[PDB]
Amino acid sequence: EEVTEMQRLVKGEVVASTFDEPASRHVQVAEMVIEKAKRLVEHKKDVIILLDSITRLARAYNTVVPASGKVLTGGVDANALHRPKRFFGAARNVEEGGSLTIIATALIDTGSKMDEVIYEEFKGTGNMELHLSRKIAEKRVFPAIDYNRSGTRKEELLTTQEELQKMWILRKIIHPMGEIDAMEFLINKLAMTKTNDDFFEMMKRS
Amino acid sequence: MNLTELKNTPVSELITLGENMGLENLARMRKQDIIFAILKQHAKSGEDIFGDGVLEILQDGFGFLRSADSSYLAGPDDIYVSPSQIRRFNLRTGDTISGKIRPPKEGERYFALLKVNEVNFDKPENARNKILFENLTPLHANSRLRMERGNDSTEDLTARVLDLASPIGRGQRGLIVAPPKAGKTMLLQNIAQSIAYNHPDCVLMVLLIDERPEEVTEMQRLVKGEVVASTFDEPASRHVQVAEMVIEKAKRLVEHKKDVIILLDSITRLARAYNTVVPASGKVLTGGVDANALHRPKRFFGAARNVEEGGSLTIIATALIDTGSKMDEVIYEEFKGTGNMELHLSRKIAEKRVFPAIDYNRSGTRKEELLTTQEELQKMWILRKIIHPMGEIDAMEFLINKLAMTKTNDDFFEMMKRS
Amino acid sequence: MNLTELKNTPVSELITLGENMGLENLARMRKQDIIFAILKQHAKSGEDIFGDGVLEILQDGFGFLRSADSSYLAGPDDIYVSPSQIRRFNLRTGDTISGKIRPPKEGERYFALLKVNEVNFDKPENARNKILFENLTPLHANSRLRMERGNDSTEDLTARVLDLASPIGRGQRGLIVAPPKAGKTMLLQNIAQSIAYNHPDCVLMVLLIDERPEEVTEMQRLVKGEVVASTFDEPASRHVQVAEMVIEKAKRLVEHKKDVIILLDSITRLARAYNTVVPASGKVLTGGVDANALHRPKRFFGAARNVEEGGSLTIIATALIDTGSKMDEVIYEEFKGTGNMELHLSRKIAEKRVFPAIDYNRSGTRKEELLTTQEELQKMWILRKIIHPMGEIDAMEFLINKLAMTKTNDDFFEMMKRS
Ligand SMILES: Nc1ncnc2c1ncn2[C@@H]1O[C@H](COP(=O)(O)OP(=O)(O)O)[C@@H](O)[C@H]1O
Ligand SMILES: Nc1ncnc2c1ncn2[C@@H]1O[C@H](COP(=O)(O)OP(=O)(O)O)[C@@H](O)[C@H]1O
Ligand SMILES: [Mg+2]
Ligand SMILES: [Mg+2]
Repeated sequence: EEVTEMQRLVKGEVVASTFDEPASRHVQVAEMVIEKAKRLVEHKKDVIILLDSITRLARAYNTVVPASGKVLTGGVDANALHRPKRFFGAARNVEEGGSLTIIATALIDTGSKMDEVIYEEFKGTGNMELHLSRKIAEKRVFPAIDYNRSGTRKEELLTTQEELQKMWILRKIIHPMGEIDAMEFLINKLAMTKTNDDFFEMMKRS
Repeated sequence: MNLTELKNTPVSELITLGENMGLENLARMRKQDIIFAILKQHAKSGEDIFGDGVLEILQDGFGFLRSADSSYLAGPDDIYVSPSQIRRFNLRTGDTISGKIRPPKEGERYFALLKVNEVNFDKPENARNKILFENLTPLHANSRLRMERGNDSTEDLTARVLDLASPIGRGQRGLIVAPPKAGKTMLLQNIAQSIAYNHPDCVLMVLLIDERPEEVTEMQRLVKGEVVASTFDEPASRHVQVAEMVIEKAKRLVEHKKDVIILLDSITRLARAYNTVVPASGKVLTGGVDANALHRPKRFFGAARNVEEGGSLTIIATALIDTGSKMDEVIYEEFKGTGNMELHLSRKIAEKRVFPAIDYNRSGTRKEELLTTQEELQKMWILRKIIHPMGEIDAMEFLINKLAMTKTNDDFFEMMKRS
Repeated sequence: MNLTELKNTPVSELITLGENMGLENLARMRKQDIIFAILKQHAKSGEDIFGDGVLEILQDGFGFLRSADSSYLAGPDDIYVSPSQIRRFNLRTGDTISGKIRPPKEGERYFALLKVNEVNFDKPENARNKILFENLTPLHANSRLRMERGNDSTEDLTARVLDLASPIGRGQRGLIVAPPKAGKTMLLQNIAQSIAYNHPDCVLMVLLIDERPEEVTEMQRLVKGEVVASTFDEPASRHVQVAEMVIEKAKRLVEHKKDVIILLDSITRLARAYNTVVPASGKVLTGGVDANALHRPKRFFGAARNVEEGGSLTIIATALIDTGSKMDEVIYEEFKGTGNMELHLSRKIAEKRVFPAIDYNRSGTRKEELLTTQEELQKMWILRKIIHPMGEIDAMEFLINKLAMTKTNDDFFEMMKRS
C-alpha cells in the first residue's frame, strides 16, 4: 500500500520491491535503477534518485553475497557493504554535462545492531546530511529536523553571495538554542512570512 | 457575551448564570475557571463574544491579553494573540486591545482574538501613528493639582497640610519617606480621594507590592480608580511582572495625550523583588544588592515625565526607613536625589498621636514657582520662615490648631499676615 | 459499630471488647491494628458500620478518609473512597465525610465508603453549592475576641496583659516572636483556655510541629478542642502532610459560615520541613533556603482572612529568634510585615522571673479601631503614652503590680485616669 501511494503522489518513475519478494529481487532492482541512471547521465541529462533505504539495501546485499569464511561485528562482511558503497558513491556532477543526484535515508535507533554498523560506515560519505530527531516528532512539531546537526559542504557554489551570508546569521542564533526549541522558534517565524526572503529580512531587524 | 462585564459580576451571580445555561458543578471551583467554562458553553451557541484587556508580549514572540481585574494574573480566560497580528498592528506591552474573540479550537486552551476594533480607546489605524514615549521631551511640572478638598470639610487635615508642606503637580517624580507605623497607608488613601474628586479626568492607578490581602481589598473599595496589587504569598517574579505591566500601560496612555497618576508602594519592596529575580553577576556589593539589580527600579521610577507635546506621568512612591534592614537602607540612599518632591515622615510625631506625622522642615519641593502662583508662593515662604526655628515636632501641633479653626488654606494664610 | 466512638475508647477497654467478640492476641499490637481487627470481625455479623473522618485526595486520583484522632496518620483503618464517588459529590482535601462503610473484599486492605449522608456537618447536596474559599473577599478584623477571663480570676495576668498589649479579633493573621525559654508554650495554652471559654462556638484547632511526645499529650489534656501534632521523629514529609490537612479542613469549615481559629507552632519549624521536602531548583540562596521553598509557608500563613459573606479564619503563629541558627533568622525576616498583629517576647524579661515576658513597646496591632470601642481605644492610647518612655523591662513590673491589685481591666483603666 505504501508503494501504490508513492506512485500516485510522485509525478515520475517509481519502482519498488515489496518485503515478501526475496532478497535477490531487491539486489536485482537496485542495480537496475543505478545502471539506468548512468546511461541517462551519459546523454547530458540530469537524474535524481530518491533512495529508501541504505540500511534496507545493505540488508539484502549482505544476505545475497556468499560468506567469505570471516564474520565481522554484527554479522556484516567487509565485502558485503562494498556493493552499497558503489551504489551510493555513483552520485557525481559531470563536468562535460549532466549530473546524478542521489538522496538516501538511514535508519537509526531501530533496536538492531546491523542497522548501526551500517550507519557508521556511511557517516562521512555524504556531501550533504539531514538528521531527524524522534523527540521533536513526539512534540507534534513537523518537520522533525535537527537544524544544528544538519549541514552541507561547499554551500558557496549552490547559494549566492547574499543568500549565503543570511544563512550564516540564522545559524548563529540557532546554535545556542537546543535541538527542540529551535524548531518551534523557526516554525512560527516561517508561518507568518510568505517566502524565505521575507523571513530573511525580518531577522535582519534584530 | 462581553468579557469585561462578566468578570465585574459578583461570584454568587456568576454561579447562577451558569446553572441555567446548562453547566454544572461551577460552585466549588475558582472564579477564573467559571468564566472560561461559561464562555466555552456560550460559544457553542455561535453568538459573538467580546473581550478586552491589557496586552503583553512574552519572550517567545506570542502574547496574551491580561485583565486588570485579576491584577494581571495568568489564567485560562486570558486571550491569546498570534504573532502575525502583531505585525499587522504595532503593539507593545501595556496597550489596551479590545475586539471579538473566537472560540478556542481543539489543542489550544486559550481564546484567540478574531478582529480588533479598539486600541487604547482609539481607532487601531490612529494608534499606529502615535509617537513612542521615549522620544518625548520631558519638562518640569507646571499644572498645579489642588490636593485640598473643601466640600468634604473632614476633620482630617492631611490634605491641607500636604499642599502647604509640598505642592504636587502633574508629572512629578516625588517619593515619600515613611517609617513603619507612621500612617503611610492612610496617607496614600487621602491623596487618592482628592485626585478622584478634584481631577476626575486624570487617570489614577494604584500599585501595591507585598501587601496583605485584606489591605488590597480595602484599597479597592476606598480608591475610585484602577487598583492592582500583588500579595506577599505570590513569588517575587509575580511582583516584577505586575510592576512592568503598570508602567508600560501608563506610557501608552501618555502617548494618547492623557495624564496618568501612579501611587507606588513601595520602592523598597519593589527593589526587594527585583534584586532576587535578576541573576547574580558574580559580584556582591554591600547589603547583598547588585549594581544592576537596582537598575530596573531606576527605570521604573524615572519614567515620571511631563510631556511637552501633551499629557504627563505622575509617580508617587513610598520609601521605608528604620525598618532594621541594611538591605532597605542602601536602597533608600541611592533613591535620595532622584525626586522632584520629597515628603519625610517622623515616627516620633506619630508617637504623640498627632496626624499627619509630616516633617515640615525636611519636606520640600523643586521648581515650586511653576506650580503655585506669585501670590501663593510668597505666603508659603513666610510660613516656612516661622516654622524653621521650631522643632520638627512642635511645628505640627502649631500648624494643626491654626488649620483646625480655619475653613480653607486661604483663611489660614491671611491669619498669618496679621502677625 | 461506629468508627469515631471506637477510637475514643481507652486502649485497655479496646482489648476487652475484642476478647469477648472472639478475637485473640490483640493485647500486644498497635491500637490502629486492633480497630481494624475488631471491625473486620464485626463485619462478619452483617451489621452496618458507620465511619467518618477528614477526606484527602492523593496524586494518583483516589483518596483516603483520614482520622483527626491519630493526627491524620496513615493506617489500616483508613477508609478508602473510589474516584467515581468524587465525581458524584465534589470533594477536595480537608472536608469531613461521614457515612456507612462496607467490609473490605479480598484483595483490598482498606474499608470502602458505601453511602455518604453527611458532608461538612451538612447535607451532601447543600455542600455542592458552597462557594470556594479563594473566591471570597477578605476584610479587616471587626469582631472583638475578649481574651480576659473574669470567672477564673487566676493569679496569671497573661490574659489581661494580652488584651492591653495587642487585642485579637476574628480573622487576624498575627504572629508571635518568642525567643527560646520565654514561656512560648504556656502563652498559647492560656490563649486556648480563653477561646474555649469566652467563645465556645468558635472552632479551635491547635497544630504543633516538631514537638516532644509528652508536650503533645499535655496540650490535648489542657486545650478543650481539636489538637493535632507531629513528633520530631516523624519524617519531614509527615510535617508537610499534616500542615496542609489543617488548613484545607479550616477552609472548608469557613465556607459553611463558621469561624475557625488556628494556633500555629511554629512557622520556623514549618518552614524547616517545607524547605527539605521541596526538590532543589539548582540555585541556593543565603542560609540554604530556596525562594520557592518559603512559598508554601506564605500560602499557609496568608490564608487567615475575614470573610465578608460570613465566617472568618484566625491564624496565630509563633516565630523563633536568637536560636543560634542563621537559616531560622532568614525565615523570620521574610515573615515580618506579613502579620496584622505582632507580639514580641523578650528573653531578658523572662530572666527576671517576671511573666508574661511581653515587650509592650514592640507589640502592636493594625486597625484596632474596628476591634475595640471608641471609649476603650482612647484608654489604650493613654496607657501607651506612659509606657513608651519606660524601658522594655521596667514596663512589665510597672504593669503587673497595677493589674495585680485590680479585678478587671476596666478597674485598671479608671485608675490610670486619676493620674
Ligand atoms: N490622618 C490620620 N489621622 C488620624 N489617624 C491616623 C492618620 N493616619 C494614620 N493614622 C493612624 O495610624 C494607624 C495606622 O497606621 P499605618 O497606616 O499602619 O502606618 P504605616 O502605614 O506606617 O504602617 C491608625 O490606627 C490610625 O489611627
Ligand atoms: N504565665 C506564666 N507565669 C509564670 N511562669 C511562666 C509563665 N509562662 C511561662 N512560665 C515559666 O516558663 C517555664 C517554661 O518555659 P517554656 O514554655 O519552656 O518557654 P519556651 O516555650 O520559650 O521554650 C516554666 O518553668 C514556667 O515557670
Ligand atoms: Mg503599610
Ligand atoms: Mg516550646
